[PDB]
Amino acid sequence: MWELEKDVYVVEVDWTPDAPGETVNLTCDTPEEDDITWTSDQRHGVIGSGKTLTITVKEFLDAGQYTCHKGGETLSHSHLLLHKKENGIWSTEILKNFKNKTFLKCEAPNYSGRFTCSWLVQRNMDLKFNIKSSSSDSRAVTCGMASLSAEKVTLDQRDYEKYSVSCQEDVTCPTAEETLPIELALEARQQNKYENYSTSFFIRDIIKPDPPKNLQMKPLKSQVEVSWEYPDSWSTPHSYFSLKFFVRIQGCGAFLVEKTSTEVQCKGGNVCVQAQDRYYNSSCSKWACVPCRVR
Amino acid sequence: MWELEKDVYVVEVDWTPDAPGETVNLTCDTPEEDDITWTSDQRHGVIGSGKTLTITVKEFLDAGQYTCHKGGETLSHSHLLLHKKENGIWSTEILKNFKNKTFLKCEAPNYSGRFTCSWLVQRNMDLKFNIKSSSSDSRAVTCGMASLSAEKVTLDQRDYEKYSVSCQEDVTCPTAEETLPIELALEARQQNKYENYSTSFFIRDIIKPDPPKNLQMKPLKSQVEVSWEYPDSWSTPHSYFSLKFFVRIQGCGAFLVEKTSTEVQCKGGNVCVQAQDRYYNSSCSKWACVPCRVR
Ligand SMILES: *[C@@H]1O[C@H](CO)[C@@H](O[C@@H]2O[C@H](CO)[C@@H](O[C@@H]3O[C@H](CO[C@H]4O[C@H](CO)[C@@H](O)[C@H](O[C@H]5O[C@H](CO)[C@@H](O)[C@H](O)[C@@H]5O)[C@@H]4O)[C@@H](O)[C@H](O[C@H]4O[C@H](CO)[C@@H](O)[C@H](O)[C@@H]4O)[C@@H]3O)[C@H](O)[C@H]2NC(C)=O)[C@H](O)[C@H]1NC(C)=O
Ligand SMILES: *[C@@H]1O[C@H](CO)[C@@H](O[C@@H]2O[C@H](CO)[C@@H](O[C@@H]3O[C@H](CO[C@H]4O[C@H](CO)[C@@H](O)[C@H](O[C@H]5O[C@H](CO)[C@@H](O)[C@H](O)[C@@H]5O)[C@@H]4O)[C@@H](O)[C@H](O[C@H]4O[C@H](CO)[C@@H](O)[C@H](O)[C@@H]4O)[C@@H]3O)[C@H](O)[C@H]2NC(C)=O)[C@H](O)[C@H]1NC(C)=O
Ligand SMILES: [Cl-]
Ligand SMILES: [Cl-]
Repeated sequence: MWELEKDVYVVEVDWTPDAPGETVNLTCDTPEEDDITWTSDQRHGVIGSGKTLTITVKEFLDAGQYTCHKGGETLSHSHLLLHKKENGIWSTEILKNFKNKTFLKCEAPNYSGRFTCSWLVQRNMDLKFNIKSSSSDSRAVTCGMASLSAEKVTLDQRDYEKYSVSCQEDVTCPTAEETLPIELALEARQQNKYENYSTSFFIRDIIKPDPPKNLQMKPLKSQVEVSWEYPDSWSTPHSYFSLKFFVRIQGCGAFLVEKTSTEVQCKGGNVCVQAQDRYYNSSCSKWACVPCRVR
Repeated sequence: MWELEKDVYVVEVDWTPDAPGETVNLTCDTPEEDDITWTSDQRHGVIGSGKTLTITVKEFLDAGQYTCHKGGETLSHSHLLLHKKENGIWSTEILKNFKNKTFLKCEAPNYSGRFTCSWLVQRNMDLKFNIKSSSSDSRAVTCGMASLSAEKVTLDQRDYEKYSVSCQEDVTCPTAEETLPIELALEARQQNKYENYSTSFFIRDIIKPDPPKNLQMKPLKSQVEVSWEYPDSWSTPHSYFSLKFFVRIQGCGAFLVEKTSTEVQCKGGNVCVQAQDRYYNSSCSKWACVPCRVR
């Protein structure tokens, strides 16, 4: 057993059918040594005595908050969390991996050093999350607090609630090549179940620019000119942070164009265009569409 | 002759004792072709006629503003500047080089990409300055407007007025090694004299941190502890952007200490400390001093 925060301990337990639980000792933060009794918020009545309580922890009813008591007064408390281990493998039950069997998916709309990471939960109940830089050589990152998103991700015939966190690399270098990845670790808590997850990535690999903006269209000799602009969130200056665009007619039959304008032949329909980093093949934006109509 | 801005041209002239001036043609921005006369703000009365004025420019009285005139109305103007060339060498007369025979000295208190460049003038009269990135591969820089500083630099038995400009690298990388220098060009104008100057530097080489702050002192078994803190302007985090300090008793007999505190034996006097980048030998701060007295 090890301490996670003050008066909160993680007990690693093996859930193979009949495996012996862990014997843990809880000592009461008190000077007294006589008439000390213990209680648990998972059980009813005195379940132990003495200043040091020894118990066998194997199932979740053994976890929770253990409280001290002497002469009718409560003296101290301690909280136990279980980190499950089955078939020799840490449990991955709080989060549901994405389609590619990964648990944390992160995204950046530019090279600012800002990015958002997301994960899916199997049950949105009594959750506590904490994400931070795994190592601090390392690219230090500052992360906000996780938030529940209105967007439910559908997998199988599943609708999962999604949590996302936005972070910022403390000191950034948008231009130079990244030679060390950003390393993060997520701690997940559900009631008294403890899990943790990790990921490592380069910003250049998780790039996903916003869609082109102000997609206008003008008529010419039919032939039609479609033009757009770089999204406002994209890194500046555009001369260095240059993008490419795919234009089609209705990760990432649409043809490539490098300028912010291109000729085409629509005459009735919606014309859509996406963007991508010009010199690196990261992810492409969502489609920006506008009706194809002129006078 | 070449155009600097609209209706302002630079004429390169040789000032070797008796060298032939340059023949320049000034054409009047008018449809008319008859009864066109010319005047100069350096001379009195009509000094030319015709829609195209041909003149020999060798001295500064030949420069200035030439004005068109027809039937009593002024039609157009053109302004001439001279870029002096003597003994086969461009003139360096508006600015006075620093002690090391350079003209532009720049300084940065951190790796933010912000820095200030300064130069000295021989005569603070009718001056116009403009500084910009020489090439725009290149580290683009945005510069404010030059300003006269109260600090007069004394050289020889000289007291020179100093001009300084503050600029910012548009996109910075404080951590990675600089492999290309920042290249700037200063244009200097004094009345109708034109000159320009250039410099190239790495930020790491022009680093000059601010002095240590809150230099406190406490007594111990005599022996005295002096402690300080990193300046607020220094790059963060200090764990990466680490400094060293020299401590002495009263570019950069004072001994080195790496922590922000050190023991010493003063008992009466001022104790001074300076700072320097820990892993690179740039310039050292100005001394931060405080009286050495305790109770
Ligand atoms: C993701 O999840 C994994 C799995 O849960 C995490 O791995 C665990 O991390 C913790 C914290 O880093 C590790 O804890 C440490 O364990 C060492 C070694 O302990 C041993 O030797 C001691 C010798 O005296 C002995 O007393 C210890 O006994 C206790 O534990 C055993 C079971 O391990 C139990 O049977 C006994 O009854 C005791 O209860 C033990 O045998 C320990 O030395 C560490 O503690 C010192 O240092 C820390 C940090 O300075 C300090 O806080 C302590 O107070 C103490 O001073 C610490 O407890 C644990 O071993 C990891 N588990 C595994 C399997 O490796 C992982 O960290 C998570 N990652 C992220 C990013 O969240
Ligand atoms: C620092 O200071 C130095 C010295 O002053 C600067 O160097 C000068 O920079 C300017 C601007 O870049 C240079 O000007 C250019 O000159 C070329 C070549 O001109 C020649 O060939 C022409 C062929 O038709 C000919 O007509 C020209 O004739 C004129 O000039 C000669 C004297 O040179 C004169 O005798 C004639 O009577 C004419 O008046 C000339 O022989 C020219 O082609 C350039 O112009 C075109 O392109 C520019 C930019 O697109 C455009 O603005 C023009 O309208 C034109 O379309 C331009 O005029 C000059 O040559 C440099 N001097 C030297 C010695 O190299 C330097 O730039 C400064 N640096 C900084 C950072 O400030
Ligand atoms: Cl990822
Ligand atoms: Cl310099």
